[PDB]
Amino acid sequence: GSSFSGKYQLQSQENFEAFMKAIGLPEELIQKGKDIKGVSEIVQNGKHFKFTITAGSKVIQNEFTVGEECELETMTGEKVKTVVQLEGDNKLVTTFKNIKSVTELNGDIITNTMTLGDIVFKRISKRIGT
Ligand SMILES: CCCCCCCCCCCCCCCC(=O)O
Ligand SMILES: CCCCCCCCCCCCCCCC(=O)O
Ligand SMILES: [Ba+2]
Ligand SMILES: [Ba+2]
Repeated sequence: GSSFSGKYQLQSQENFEAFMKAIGLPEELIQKGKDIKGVSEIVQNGKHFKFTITAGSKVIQNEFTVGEECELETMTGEKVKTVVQLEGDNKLVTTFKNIKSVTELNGDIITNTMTLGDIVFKRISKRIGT
């Protein structure tokens, strides 16, 4: 079971700077990161997921089992204990630090929406071969 598996790169994003400011990302990383089209690699095996996000020289590796407590390293470096759930084959939902994160795969397009209060941080990525 590998619905999400693959490599994807950022096409566009909305509200990057506002959101990164709100969550405590150092401004010098905010200034670098803003026009970076980061790459996400996802390995799904049934309920078990591994995902690696690359944005410049920064590389974050995460894993979780759906339905189970996991520890997710966020943008700042903060590690948060949470549960990631599937809502259908093609949608990953979690909440941490009052942020709602929804990751939806539609064919070759992944849409990631993080909302914290009124701020809706949306990222659209596209599959980039194997
Ligand atoms: C130290 C390396 C130099 C550049 C680092 C800039 C910091 C990266 C900022 C890009 C944020 C993209 C990650 C968003 C993760 C997600 O929404 O799921
Ligand atoms: C810094 C990442 C925070 C954790 C995000 C919740 C984990 C569940 C979803 C994992 C998919 C990661 C999103 C990859 C798509 C993207 O880079 O925009
Ligand atoms: Ba599918
Ligand atoms: Ba939670």
